[PDB]
Amino acid sequence: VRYAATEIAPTKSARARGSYLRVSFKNTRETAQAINGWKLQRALTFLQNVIDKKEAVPMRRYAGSTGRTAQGKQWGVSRARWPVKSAQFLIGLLKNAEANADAKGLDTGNLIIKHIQVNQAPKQRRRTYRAHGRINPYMSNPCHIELILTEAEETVQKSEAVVRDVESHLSSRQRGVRIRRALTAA
RNA sequence: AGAGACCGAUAGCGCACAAGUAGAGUGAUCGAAAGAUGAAAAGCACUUUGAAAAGAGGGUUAAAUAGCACGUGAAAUUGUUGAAAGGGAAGCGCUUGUGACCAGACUUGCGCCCGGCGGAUCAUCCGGUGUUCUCACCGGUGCACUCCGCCGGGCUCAGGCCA
RNA sequence: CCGGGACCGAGGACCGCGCUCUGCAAGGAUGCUGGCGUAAUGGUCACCAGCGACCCGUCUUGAAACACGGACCAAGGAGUCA
RNA sequence: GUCCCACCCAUACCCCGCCCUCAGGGUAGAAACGAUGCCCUGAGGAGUAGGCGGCCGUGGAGGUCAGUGACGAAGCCUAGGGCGUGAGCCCGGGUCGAACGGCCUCUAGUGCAGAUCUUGGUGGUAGUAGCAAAUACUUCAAUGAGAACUUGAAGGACCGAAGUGGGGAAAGGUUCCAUGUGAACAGCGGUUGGACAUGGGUUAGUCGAUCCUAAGCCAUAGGGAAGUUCCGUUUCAAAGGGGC
RNA sequence: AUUAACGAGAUUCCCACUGUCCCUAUCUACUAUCUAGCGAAACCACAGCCAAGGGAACGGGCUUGGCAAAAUCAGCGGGGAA
RNA sequence: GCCGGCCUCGAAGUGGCCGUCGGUAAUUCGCGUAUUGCAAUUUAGACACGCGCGGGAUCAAAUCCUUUGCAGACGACUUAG
Ligand SMILES: [K+]
Ligand SMILES: [K+]
Ligand SMILES: [K+]
Ligand SMILES: [K+]
Ligand SMILES: [K+]
Ligand SMILES: [K+]
Ligand SMILES: [K+]
Ligand SMILES: [K+]
Ligand SMILES: [K+]
Ligand SMILES: [K+]
Ligand SMILES: [K+]
Ligand SMILES: [K+]
Ligand SMILES: [K+]
Ligand SMILES: [K+]
Ligand SMILES: [K+]
Ligand SMILES: [K+]
Ligand SMILES: [K+]
Ligand SMILES: [K+]
Ligand SMILES: [K+]
Ligand SMILES: [K+]
Ligand SMILES: [K+]
Ligand SMILES: [K+]
Ligand SMILES: [K+]
Ligand SMILES: [K+]
Ligand SMILES: [K+]
Ligand SMILES: [Mg+2]
Ligand SMILES: [Mg+2]
Ligand SMILES: [Mg+2]
Ligand SMILES: [Mg+2]
Ligand SMILES: [Mg+2]
Ligand SMILES: [Mg+2]
Ligand SMILES: [Mg+2]
Ligand SMILES: [Mg+2]
Ligand SMILES: [Mg+2]
Ligand SMILES: [Mg+2]
Ligand SMILES: [Mg+2]
Ligand SMILES: [Mg+2]
Ligand SMILES: [Mg+2]
Ligand SMILES: [Mg+2]
Ligand SMILES: [Mg+2]
Ligand SMILES: [Mg+2]
Ligand SMILES: [Mg+2]
Ligand SMILES: [Mg+2]
Ligand SMILES: [Mg+2]
Ligand SMILES: [Mg+2]
Ligand SMILES: [Mg+2]
Ligand SMILES: [Mg+2]
Ligand SMILES: [Mg+2]
Ligand SMILES: [Mg+2]
Ligand SMILES: [Mg+2]
Ligand SMILES: [Mg+2]
Ligand SMILES: [Mg+2]
Ligand SMILES: [Mg+2]
Ligand SMILES: [Mg+2]
Ligand SMILES: [Mg+2]
Ligand SMILES: [Mg+2]
Ligand SMILES: [Mg+2]
Ligand SMILES: [Mg+2]
Ligand SMILES: [Mg+2]
Ligand SMILES: [Mg+2]
Ligand SMILES: [Mg+2]
Ligand SMILES: [Mg+2]
Ligand SMILES: [Mg+2]
Ligand SMILES: [Mg+2]
Ligand SMILES: [Mg+2]
Ligand SMILES: [Mg+2]
Ligand SMILES: [Mg+2]
Ligand SMILES: [Mg+2]
Ligand SMILES: [Mg+2]
Ligand SMILES: [Mg+2]
Ligand SMILES: [Mg+2]
Ligand SMILES: [Mg+2]
Ligand SMILES: [Mg+2]
Ligand SMILES: [Mg+2]
Ligand SMILES: [Mg+2]
Ligand SMILES: [Mg+2]
Ligand SMILES: [Mg+2]
Ligand SMILES: [Mg+2]
Repeated sequence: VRYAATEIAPTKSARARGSYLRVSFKNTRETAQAINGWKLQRALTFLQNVIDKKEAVPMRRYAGSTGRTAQGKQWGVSRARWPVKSAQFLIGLLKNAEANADAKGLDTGNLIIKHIQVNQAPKQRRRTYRAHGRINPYMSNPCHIELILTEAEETVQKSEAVVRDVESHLSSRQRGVRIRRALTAA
């Protein structure tokens, strides 16, 4: 179908997606944002350390009236949590993409999370019961997830010069000064 | 049974659909929401990862930016990427600056002279036909200092923006 | 009667009132010269800077009001017919 | 306190340009004119409630452009352009798939920010308030992708015969039993379920109903009431049953 | 007008008793609090630091001053004429 | 004026002496200047920052984690590894 990047050619990359997944959208957004631009192996290790509560996911946007911990000093922040259920879903998709890379014939030794994105899905409906005979809604917030992996090169050492454009519409008095200084210096 | 300067799915009857239906009330009674894949299902064979739901390849089609959560697909609200600002709100009016991006205008035209090239037939007169009854058209004559077109060289004039 | 500066050039054949009368400053700007011919002049947007700037609708002598309605968006919504 | 110079700036005053409104003139033996046009001259411009004029848009109808269109109509997006004082009009780029427009007349269910307005959809609050009555769970093994709330065994506990036990009446209607299972439901999980799918299950001369009458309700004889119907139950009635 | 017995009926004093008080201290269980899973509602013109002034005679916004530095957690009951 | 050697300077650390080297109309001359076309900033200073060479010098810590209870709602704090 149509991924959101559209500038990555589906020949030198691998991708995976999943839709209508019944997990918290707010928790998954904070988890996906922590692993973005990382290597495939570093990310897989990190997600398991979260499940075992040895490393923490920093909460930046959706962090209203939450708790504090010492495992957040790694990220320079003070509020962090351990979204176990979110990490499980992400690991499943990262494994599927890595499997897709092997079938194509890529080199899984150095792959990079190039694109990762979480969107809101249609909600599901339940009800509560309140005092004085009133009924209120009780809803869940699922999500869509997709990602793309590409190889890393980080190899550019080409810098341009004034060759692209030269002084082209100078005045007659400007041209006179340039020539005189050229003659004097040589 | 035939029609209309009527309405076009929040409209028109409450009902374009298994509608006086599903549902509520002890009962008399109350009473909805809900139309559109494609010309044709040709409704995705096979391989691979996964416990499975599914994903990635590969197929059908004019089109999958039409996959049954299906014509087109707006706003509120949200994700990623890119650009920028932030010492107890922000937004707005007048006027410069910086950065990014951009519409026009201009590229020549008429005339005169000199040379070359090509074609005619320029003025006049005779016949025919129109018409505003004196002005034209067609046929014939004309045949090189006339008429028309192109190219080469020189000259005058007019031409864009800011001073 | 002589100097020094600033802003402006509407009109588009002739005709008029006149004068210092081969002509003119008299019913509204012409003459000469240089640079450049493109993002240079010009335009749109974003942001910083100087000055300015109370929330709309409504009743009321008097509304920014410690007076009432208004969380946001789409579609419907009120002087007609005999 | 009194007197004197110079200087600063209002949308006021003076001069110039342009817009509109009002007033006054010119223009045919027509080489003549959107005569509803064009040329010349002067003055003026605040505004709620309210009055009048001119114009711009929307859905349909008659006429006309011998109008545009699958070589792409309509609709939608666009810190890309041009015109208009303004409501608005026109063009470029993208998406898309079957109809649509200009001009003069005709016609109306014809122009929205408000009405604690109607229907539908969506935010901040916010991963927040909370998920704390009824004393309580622990070890090993097995099943399974996955086990605190599934099964076995072993410990520890509660109900304590006016029971958290064994059976019924009203009410419900398959909730009963076996096998299996993706989603949804069991406000945590779930391999378990009163959930979901496929099959099976209720046997009477003796237990009930059926028979009798109670409080009561309604037919028949009759009397009211325009009538739907009201009274009346043994009465002011020629009202039955037994044998060969 | 009196009146034995009776009263979850109204009132005054006495004995015993005590954290009602001088004057407050300590302990236990469940919360709150942190984590995994699940997950609402009221309300909302726009917002949210002050002193004085004038003003519809008690300003978050106006005028003149004081000042003024990211993003945040547990409590609190002055104001928001909540 | 750049360097080097001696002294000196504490309010937010400065000045002086000496030496080598380089430049230098107080007087008077000889060659060069044009064409930037009759104006168009006189692109010229000082500090910061970046980049590229060539030489020297150097081989460190903090957080998570486990632990303590002189501390504590959670972070944080006093300790040990
Ligand atoms: K908290
Ligand atoms: K209806
Ligand atoms: K019913
Ligand atoms: K086609
Ligand atoms: K295709
Ligand atoms: K389509
Ligand atoms: K004028
Ligand atoms: K009112
Ligand atoms: K109000
Ligand atoms: K119309
Ligand atoms: K287009
Ligand atoms: K949650
Ligand atoms: K309990
Ligand atoms: K119990
Ligand atoms: K029987
Ligand atoms: K028998
Ligand atoms: K029976
Ligand atoms: K019977
Ligand atoms: K009886
Ligand atoms: K009767
Ligand atoms: K009593
Ligand atoms: K609390
Ligand atoms: K939690
Ligand atoms: K006051
Ligand atoms: K003001
Ligand atoms: Mg708080
Ligand atoms: Mg709390
Ligand atoms: Mg409740
Ligand atoms: Mg109730
Ligand atoms: Mg919600
Ligand atoms: Mg009909
Ligand atoms: Mg509908
Ligand atoms: Mg309808
Ligand atoms: Mg549809
Ligand atoms: Mg497929
Ligand atoms: Mg298409
Ligand atoms: Mg949808
Ligand atoms: Mg669609
Ligand atoms: Mg949007
Ligand atoms: Mg701003
Ligand atoms: Mg002839
Ligand atoms: Mg002029
Ligand atoms: Mg020139
Ligand atoms: Mg510019
Ligand atoms: Mg002001
Ligand atoms: Mg007040
Ligand atoms: Mg009122
Ligand atoms: Mg209100
Ligand atoms: Mg409609
Ligand atoms: Mg007026
Ligand atoms: Mg209509
Ligand atoms: Mg089109
Ligand atoms: Mg836009
Ligand atoms: Mg079609
Ligand atoms: Mg209407
Ligand atoms: Mg509206
Ligand atoms: Mg209004
Ligand atoms: Mg909580
Ligand atoms: Mg509970
Ligand atoms: Mg509670
Ligand atoms: Mg239990
Ligand atoms: Mg007991
Ligand atoms: Mg006991
Ligand atoms: Mg059972
Ligand atoms: Mg079972
Ligand atoms: Mg549950
Ligand atoms: Mg579950
Ligand atoms: Mg289950
Ligand atoms: Mg069932
Ligand atoms: Mg019996
Ligand atoms: Mg009767
Ligand atoms: Mg009778
Ligand atoms: Mg105050
Ligand atoms: Mg006062
Ligand atoms: Mg206020
Ligand atoms: Mg101020
Ligand atoms: Mg409180
Ligand atoms: Mg208060």
